Amino acid sequence: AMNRIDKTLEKLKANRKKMLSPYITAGDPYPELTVSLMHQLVKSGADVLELGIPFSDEGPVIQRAMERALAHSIHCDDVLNMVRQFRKTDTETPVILMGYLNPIEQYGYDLFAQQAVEAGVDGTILVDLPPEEADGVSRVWQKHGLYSIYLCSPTTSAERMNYINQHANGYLYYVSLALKLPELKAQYLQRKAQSKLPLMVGFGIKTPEMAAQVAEFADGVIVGAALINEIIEAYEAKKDPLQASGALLSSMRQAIDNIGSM
Repeated sequence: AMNRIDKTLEKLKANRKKMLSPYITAGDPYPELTVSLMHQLVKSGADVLELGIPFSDEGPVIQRAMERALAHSIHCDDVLNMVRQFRKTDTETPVILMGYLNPIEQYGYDLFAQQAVEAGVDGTILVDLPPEEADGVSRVWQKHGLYSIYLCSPTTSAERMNYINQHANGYLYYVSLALKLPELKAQYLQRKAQSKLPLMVGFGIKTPEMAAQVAEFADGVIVGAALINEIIEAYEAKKDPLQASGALLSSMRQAIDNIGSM
């Protein structure tokens, strides 16, 4: 009874590699491109995919991405269908759905949980679900074997970390909301020492160089918006966003893997 996330994290650990996880919004810039983007990212070195559920509610880059997607009336079922299409040729790469609690609740907690797993979703990141309100979701998610990726920060309380260290599976999403790299490193390592699960840095990764500098000490890096910009700028410039996003992620994949060399 193993989740794709745990299997992937094990192979990474055995290969002495760090996780590289890209985020894109489902349906951005148009629906017919999402699955193609998912494959391209995996091809360019993505270990885990984060797929955003569009919702109107957070940085301006992600906000505009969700607005673009919502113009195509992209909803939960559409996101799940894209995962199914993806799973027709990719059954290995873990897929994480990222989004807000409201669309899932309107869909129905239990109905969404089983549909997500059936579609091939391995876990969720609920950005507006604090641990104090996650009891109900945690129980339903556990029934269908859906992982809950919890967030934590430099200020995450001791009681929260206790709750997180028990109910969280897979990995933790590290956030920290004029921050420089040395200060980040110190704060990250402090939090990592208090976490059972591996701690993935999920902000501020814009370039291959930065990705490599963070991966020096971090368990993994999450690309939060850099790929969104790369895709939409290539699209606006009448260029190919598949090549653009791939080239950016490949550059990060290579920079991360080149750690330890001379």
